[PDB]
Amino acid sequence: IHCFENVTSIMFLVALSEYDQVLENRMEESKALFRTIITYPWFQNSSVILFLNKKDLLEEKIMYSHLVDYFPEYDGPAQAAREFILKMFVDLNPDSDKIIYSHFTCATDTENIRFVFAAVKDTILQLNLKEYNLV
Repeated sequence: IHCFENVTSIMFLVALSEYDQVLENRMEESKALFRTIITYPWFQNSSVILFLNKKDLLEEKIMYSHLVDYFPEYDGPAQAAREFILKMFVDLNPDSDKIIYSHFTCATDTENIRFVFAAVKDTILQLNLKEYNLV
């Protein structure tokens, strides 16, 4: 009964650090069931926007379980894991009729009394420290 002609926006959450629990490569199964949605006949629209949360589960799930444990494609020199998840999810639609907007909802994204600005301030502190060298 969920009938509506124009859509132009639907929002499903694609989890970012849930790529290890299958008995076969459940993240590849999710990315393969990504194909029957955004290239469907009456789901054909302007664009679709996908939210990838749990970004702070990256450093706590990339060390003991590296990204190549189930995906034999990642060959980068870590944010490269989530960038590779984004690339493997955006290289699915074989048409530029649907531009894909990708948003990485972090966990520090519900309170902004300079809080994300404080993380930026610590990052400028580290990136200003690393400019120095043993002269």
